[PDB]
Amino acid sequence: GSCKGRCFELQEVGPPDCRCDNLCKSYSSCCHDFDELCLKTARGWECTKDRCGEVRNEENACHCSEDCLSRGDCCTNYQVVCKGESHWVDDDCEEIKVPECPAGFVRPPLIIFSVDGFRASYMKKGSKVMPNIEKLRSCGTHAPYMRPVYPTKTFPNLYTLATGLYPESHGIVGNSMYDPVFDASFHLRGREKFNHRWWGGQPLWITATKQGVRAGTFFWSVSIPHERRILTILQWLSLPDNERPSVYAFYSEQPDFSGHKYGPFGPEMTNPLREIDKTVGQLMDGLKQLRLHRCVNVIFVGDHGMEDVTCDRTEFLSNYLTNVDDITLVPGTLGRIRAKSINNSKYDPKTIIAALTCKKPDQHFKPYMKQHLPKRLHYANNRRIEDIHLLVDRRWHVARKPLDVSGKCFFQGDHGFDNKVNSMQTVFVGYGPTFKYRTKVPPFENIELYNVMCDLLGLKPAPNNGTHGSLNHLLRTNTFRPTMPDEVSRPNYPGIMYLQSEFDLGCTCDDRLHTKGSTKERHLLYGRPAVLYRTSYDILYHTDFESGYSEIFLMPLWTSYTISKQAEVSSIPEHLTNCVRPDVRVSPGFSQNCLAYKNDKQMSYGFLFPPYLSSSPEAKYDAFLVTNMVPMYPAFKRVWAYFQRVLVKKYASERNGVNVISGPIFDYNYDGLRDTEDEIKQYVEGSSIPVPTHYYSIITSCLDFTQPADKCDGPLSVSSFILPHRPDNDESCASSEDESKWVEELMKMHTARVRDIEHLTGLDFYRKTSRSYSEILTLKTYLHTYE
Ligand SMILES: CCc1nc2c(C)cc(N3CCN(CC(=O)N4CC(O)C4)CC3)cn2c1N(C)c1nc(-c2ccc(F)cc2)c(C#N)s1
Ligand SMILES: *[C@@H]1O[C@H](CO)[C@@H](O)[C@H](O)[C@H]1NC(C)=O
Ligand SMILES: [Ca+2]
Ligand code: NA
Ligand SMILES: [Zn+2]
Ligand SMILES: [Zn+2]
Repeated sequence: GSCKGRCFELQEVGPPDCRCDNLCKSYSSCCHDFDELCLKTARGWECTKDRCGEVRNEENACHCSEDCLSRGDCCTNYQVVCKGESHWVDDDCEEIKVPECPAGFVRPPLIIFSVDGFRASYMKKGSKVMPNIEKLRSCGTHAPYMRPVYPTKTFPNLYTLATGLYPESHGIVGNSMYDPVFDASFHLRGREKFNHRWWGGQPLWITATKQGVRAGTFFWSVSIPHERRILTILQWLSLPDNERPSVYAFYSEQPDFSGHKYGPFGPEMTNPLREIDKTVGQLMDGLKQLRLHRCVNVIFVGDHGMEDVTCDRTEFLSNYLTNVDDITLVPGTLGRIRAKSINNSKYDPKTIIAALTCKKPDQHFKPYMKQHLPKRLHYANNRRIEDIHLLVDRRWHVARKPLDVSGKCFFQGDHGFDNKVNSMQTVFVGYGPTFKYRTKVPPFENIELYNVMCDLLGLKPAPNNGTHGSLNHLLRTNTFRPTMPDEVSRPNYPGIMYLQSEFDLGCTCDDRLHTKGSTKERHLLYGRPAVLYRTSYDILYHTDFESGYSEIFLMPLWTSYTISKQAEVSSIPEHLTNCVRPDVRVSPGFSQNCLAYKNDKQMSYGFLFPPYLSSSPEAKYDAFLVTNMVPMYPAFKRVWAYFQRVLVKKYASERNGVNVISGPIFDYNYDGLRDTEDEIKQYVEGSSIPVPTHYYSIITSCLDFTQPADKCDGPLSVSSFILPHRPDNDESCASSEDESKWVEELMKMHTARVRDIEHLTGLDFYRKTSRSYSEILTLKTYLHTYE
């Protein structure tokens, strides 16, 4: 009927009965008077000196009367101009040791101020452009930058913040999407983006509601101005205890729009950032009028950054593919290719990949079968993600035909590139009681934030991709303390059993031995990795390395070893080139056969521990054990040999020694999780030897580089890779030249976290350290970007 006193109501209303909520416009189910009651614009948003001590006029946008505080619907600057109060920004920065909330408040509220396309380097502008945001950043907990998820677009990142999930998990994989099961398209413009079926996981507002914690609107109907959104949140905070929600969200479309139109480094970006700051100023002043400015948790977060991208810097598939009218492309800062129609038979992914692979010297994109995309992107396991994907170089675009892209140039900026690119990095600020005071924190991924916001609201988080405890160093008080998971599979330590005579593996070499002593104290600085799944594996000790050999996979799950700064690098002797010796501690049955590698013309082998960095000539013979070999393509051996021969020593030289934990990964269903035996598709020809899809390497050192890797009492420094086990090096366009030119570039592109490896290996590292477990969780979430 009417929105008499029901403006922006938080309850549900079953059809009919016209609703007056924040989504009534988008479905067009608002009452006739909604606009002339709830969207009042009369006499602006700011109180004036001549409006102070006025009688209540209901038509006014915000009130400047005496009862406005009791009513809880004043203008944000009411007390400042009338009661002679100061702006929140003008006040001296004061530590919030305890939440200062009125009686009735059971928990301190949470305000999420999300800013679309907010570049991390905009904070450099400082108090001159953004005085209010500078105060929040300087006073509360802030990071130099926050890492978004790929693709670095609005919808995937905002819903990643909401759910703590990778876009492939929560299902919003882009602003543009096609689902083959629905046979419908999701777009930035359309009614289909309001359909619930597209949205997966459990966002913060659902988690809160189902645990008895009431939540305000997270979406605002497009035609509700920024000033009204702030006033509506401040009105909700004035509601009684039983009706008042504890979690709110504000979303601004700036400075994205101005970022696209003018560019990141544009002088026209100042005003849009002044505008954002004023909106924040209205909130903080508004909270101060309600006496909630030292009660409420404020998160100032962005979804992504912005890069200099021009229309003249565009690649066209018409200069690669002969028939362009056969494929549908999702163009711009990324590429997703599928068939235009399902009726087409000639459509071959293999031919399209080949045609797009290193054709031009200065090619500004690289084609990938989604399973071959870097694992750190976690962008494959979803039916809305197309098999063919193009990773576009920063500052560049990819279109189907030249006529697709348009005038002189409409856009000078864009986003959606690799999430490790500096220009795509966004902001996080945490102001309030539960957050720390004048505290800088290392950069972290936005996937982690859902866990933190749940902790602020005292909620049990839904199973997500955040490492719970990794952001405990953000908070003054922690409601969750993390615990190491219990080991499921206890290790075996098998002695000498089977004699060289019994081993008929079809092998040859042409040529105590295996004991513990310094093997643990030197080559396990951070303890034995725990196996978190039922499987039979053995602990094998050597003088140079220690490994956890699997009897099911017939190879090590992990191989740990340590190289000092003054460590020697020797060559593989010519008379030990094809040397592969049987391990007396393991049975012939639970061992690889060298015959299988001769039958398989495509598959060679390599060693997890390098013979190159053997302590003595006698110790090098331990490197040629059958329990230290893994199936490897000749193409990959070029990458792995260089790493082991050159780079493993190079790191030890610069990082004053390094501990290396190397091993295989099986992920044929590309879900980023450890494969079971049945899920392995490819084995070595005529054998039960499973072919790893990737090979990982956890390279740990001392943060204080003055101290060596062993005898490091201070914090730890870590870098990790997950190199794809490819039968070719087509990913590397310069693979023709010496390994030094290309191999290192490939590794930095396939950089990874420890958590990424732990998910893919089902292992748990850094179990015996001098560090707190929450500090280790941060070390495990750390990603070396090389930017
Ligand atoms: C481009 C901005 C935007 N536009 C929309 C639109 C049109 C709809 C929309 N949704 C998403 C939620 N969905 C209904 C819903 O409650 N659920 C479907 C799930 O099962 C739970 C459909 C409506 C989110 N939108 C968003 N997003 C992603 C927003 N970000 C947030 C957000 C996310 C995290 C934050 F920390 C703060 C704000 C919003 C919310 N709610 S508004
Ligand atoms: C992300 O979280 C979801 C839900 O817990 C899970 O299904 C998925 O496997 C997780 N991803 C990884 C890489 O662990
Ligand atoms: Ca898997
Ligand atoms: Na090549
Ligand atoms: Zn955005
Ligand atoms: Zn944008």
